[PDB]
Amino acid sequence: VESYRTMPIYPTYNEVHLDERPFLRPNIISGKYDSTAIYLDTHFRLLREDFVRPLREGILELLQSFEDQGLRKRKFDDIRIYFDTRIITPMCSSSGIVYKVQFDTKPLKFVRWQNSKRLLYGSLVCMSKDNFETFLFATVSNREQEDLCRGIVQLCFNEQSQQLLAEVQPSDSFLMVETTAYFEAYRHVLEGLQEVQEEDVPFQRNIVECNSHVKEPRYLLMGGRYDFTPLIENHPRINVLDPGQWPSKEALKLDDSQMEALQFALTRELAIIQGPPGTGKTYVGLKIVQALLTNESVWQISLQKFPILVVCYTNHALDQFLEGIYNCQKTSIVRVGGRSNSEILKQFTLRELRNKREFRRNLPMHLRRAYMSAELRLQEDLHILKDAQVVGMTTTGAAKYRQILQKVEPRIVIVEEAAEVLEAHTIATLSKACQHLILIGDHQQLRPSANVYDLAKNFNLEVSLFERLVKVNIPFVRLNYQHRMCPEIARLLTPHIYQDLENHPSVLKYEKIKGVSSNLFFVEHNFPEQEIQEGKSHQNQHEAHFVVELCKYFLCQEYLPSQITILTTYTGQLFCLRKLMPAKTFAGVRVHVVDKYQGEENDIILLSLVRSNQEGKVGFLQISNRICVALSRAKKGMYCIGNMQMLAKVPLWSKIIHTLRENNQIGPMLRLCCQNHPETHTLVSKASDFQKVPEGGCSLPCEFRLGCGHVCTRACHPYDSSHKEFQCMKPCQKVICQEGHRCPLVCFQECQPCQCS
Ligand SMILES: [Zn+2]
Ligand SMILES: [Zn+2]
Ligand SMILES: [Zn+2]
Ligand SMILES: [Zn+2]
Ligand SMILES: [Zn+2]
Repeated sequence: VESYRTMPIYPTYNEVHLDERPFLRPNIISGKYDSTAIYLDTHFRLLREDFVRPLREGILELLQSFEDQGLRKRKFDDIRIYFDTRIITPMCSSSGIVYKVQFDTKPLKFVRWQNSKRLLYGSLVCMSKDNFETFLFATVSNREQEDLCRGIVQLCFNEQSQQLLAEVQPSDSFLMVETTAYFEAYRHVLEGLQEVQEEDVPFQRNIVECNSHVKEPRYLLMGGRYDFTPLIENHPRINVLDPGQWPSKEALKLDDSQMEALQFALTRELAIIQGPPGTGKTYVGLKIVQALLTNESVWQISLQKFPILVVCYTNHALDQFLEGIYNCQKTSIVRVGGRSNSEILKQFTLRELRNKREFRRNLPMHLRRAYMSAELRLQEDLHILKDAQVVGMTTTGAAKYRQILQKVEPRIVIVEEAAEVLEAHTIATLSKACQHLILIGDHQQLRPSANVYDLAKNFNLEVSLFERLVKVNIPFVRLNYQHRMCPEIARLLTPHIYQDLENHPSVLKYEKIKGVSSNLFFVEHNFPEQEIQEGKSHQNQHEAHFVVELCKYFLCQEYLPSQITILTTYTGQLFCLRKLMPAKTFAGVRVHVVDKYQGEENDIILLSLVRSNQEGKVGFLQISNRICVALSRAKKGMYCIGNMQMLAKVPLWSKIIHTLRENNQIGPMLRLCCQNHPETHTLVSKASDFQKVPEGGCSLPCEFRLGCGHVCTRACHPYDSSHKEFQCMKPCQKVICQEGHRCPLVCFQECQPCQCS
């Protein structure tokens, strides 16, 4: 039996040309694993197949389609083709031997390289000149925008293919195939996962054995008392194992559930923090890291410093988390990865720490002498991290630098948004020295996506580590109290999704949105959807027009564009909205899809469900998680549209619709209100129904007496009630000369000399 380590990461000749089914095991999410060995085997096999199966199926489709003449024009969903690609010259690089390779640019004139995801740094690319009898596995090494326009890329061949490089003539033409999937998120994790020894995976007795017993961290057995003064002030030392000695929640500026979560995460080596959207998890993260850093003496046992390691999945979450801790800690924060957009954290990037004359001065003499005489770029990182307290990387970064983290041996590991990281990713970051792992996230929301649906559904690949530990009944704490949504919105989540979720008293203060009788309304309609030729998405013209017109109407209510955002569930509808989106009138209005809008919040969200057809083809709106995400994004304004009749077949949607029908907030038409004339209510159901309120007021004329003596030619409008920025279009008529001639200009224009003067 071949160990998972000996299994080649790349696909083999056999895997593609003959139809072998590799042995795979679905995850046992309802029971324990027989061994950690088979545990790692299963995870590696699943992730490997996840990455390669699209590639092998695409190669099969291509070889079966070679006999067809329409190859250049055919779009392959999972692979990309570059024609007449020849290998031109070698070059010497700091990372080894690279080869310039040029492809044809005639079919790729439409490609705008500055935004394209094609052939990015680190992508798999496969060569062949004999209809894929032989493969040259390759990785994109260095790309330039001007160079991509001319069709050349730098490629770093692997160890096997470099042997086949010895005989390639430059005249040879190779067929370029790139996987759509982002290699490095798989490549680094796979390499680390093979490198992972069965013994060095920590918490074997909990992760694999599935025991509900989680002890305190090992470093509490030697004794340690905590001082909570910096958290209170922004005090006698306190034994954290005793609940009765803790400080007050008001001093720490936390509620009861947040205090319980803090104490649990601080006292339990593997504590899991659940939190509904809007409750507040980042604040608790800052509090726990502050408490841990204040009390270094408790956990640091040796003279050598072991920093806190903080790993996330997205850069922006990491940047906001490090900005948060910067409120309480103003030094010794180090961040790796150059894709940070946060200027405050720019000064702490690894490159900048490598800079500064003082660092070049205080470097060891032996290190400096070697410099004059990849080794000098190492041993630089180690000294910096030994002087820090917190480190931030993405999971891909943690896998990439796993050797350095093996060296440093961080004892504190914090993974934000644990529900959005693959379990295989979390295996790569855990090391042997991990004595404390904390997970914050929400399994009720979305979970990481698999490239293939079969592994996603029948193999449970999407089950995050967070979700698996929740399902195997490892104890966890549930954050309570919501701070974001108003009570009317909150009633949609309770009790149909969350059994117990109370409203923080701050939410009862939310004011009514102006110009509409209801702060939450669902528009029901039966207009069928329109399919798109390309892709599997769907779009609705009626919903798009209605939503964009309501968007325009709300701008007339003095609501700034930044407080308004349009959410849609499908990409085709998003492309439809931007068509109805001239930047002149709604600049600053963000249009995103629900999946890409996880974690963002806004004042008003207009949601378009799109799906409406007689056959009952719901799509993926039938899943509970995505619904829990889509319907809880705004603070004060919910305005939705979608077919209630079909959606009633999903039990969750039918409960939601029943709750809506209870409060009369659902109907075929939306009731509107004129601010200047509260007595009139206008019913809107279609795009043409917005002609009655062109400025957002009422169809009656403005009738306001301007300071120039004329009357406002606009109709009723609530914006600029003083008419200070209004310009009179009526004639001026003002006498401007002694002869009695009247000014021919417009009234708002300044009078010019008589054209007599
Ligand atoms: Zn009016
Ligand atoms: Zn007016
Ligand atoms: Zn005039
Ligand atoms: Zn006038
Ligand atoms: Zn005159």
